[PDB]
Amino acid sequence: PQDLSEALKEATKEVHTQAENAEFMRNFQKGQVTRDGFKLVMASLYHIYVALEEEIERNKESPVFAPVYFPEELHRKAALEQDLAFWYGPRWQEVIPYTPAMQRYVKRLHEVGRTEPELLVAHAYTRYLADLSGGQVLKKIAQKALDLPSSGEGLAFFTFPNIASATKFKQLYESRMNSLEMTPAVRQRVIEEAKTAFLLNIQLFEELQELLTH
Ligand code: HEM
Repeated sequence: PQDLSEALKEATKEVHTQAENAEFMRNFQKGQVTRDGFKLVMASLYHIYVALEEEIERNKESPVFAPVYFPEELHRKAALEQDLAFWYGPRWQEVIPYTPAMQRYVKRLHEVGRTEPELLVAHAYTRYLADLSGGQVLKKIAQKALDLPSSGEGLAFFTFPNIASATKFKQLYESRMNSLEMTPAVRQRVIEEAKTAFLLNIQLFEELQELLTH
């Protein structure tokens, strides 16, 4: 539709299905997930969020992003640090992996926040609404499949403490996105960058699948 939030959903319908068919993702979707597979996903999320959040901070005051700037409600770096310390130990920062697919995703994030900030919204939208929408089912799948100790840590990433209602926050977020002022050219590029975002994820899964089954 005419609303960007609406245009984005319809346009990425295909890549979303593709992301779904991602072996690593479909397996996870079916419960087929191992500690090592999970650990790789968390390290992956950590590098992605460090880059994303780093770029969001860089453009927080820009009209092309300010409306969707939700630091308290959305930041994930801290939660992931808390999770990685659990999954990788006190020296997690020295052992977590940083694979080519992770780097490639990080690279496009920085390229966007630095040279194409008007498109950062596409990446924030893809990531945040992805993690906010399916986060619970995946977390749920995780604790049941991972059978982790009652340590009380490792899954903080999946809980957005500063968000009482995901559905309501989503409405607010979509409204903020639609409040953004952009020309048809930029809107087309943002739509296209959303797809690029899914593709980067899809290639990430593919890689983590090649790594896990080796
Ligand atoms: C097998 C895996 C997946 C399943 C079954 C799944 C399922 C869904 C479902 C049913 C929705 C709710 C639709 C809505 O109310 O808007 C949703 C929304 C969404 N998903 Fe996924 N998803 C999966 C993987 C992913 C991945 C890998 C990403 C991207 C990294 C992603 C990004 C999104 C986004 C951005 C939305 C927001 C849609 C909107 O604009 O309203 N999903 N997903």
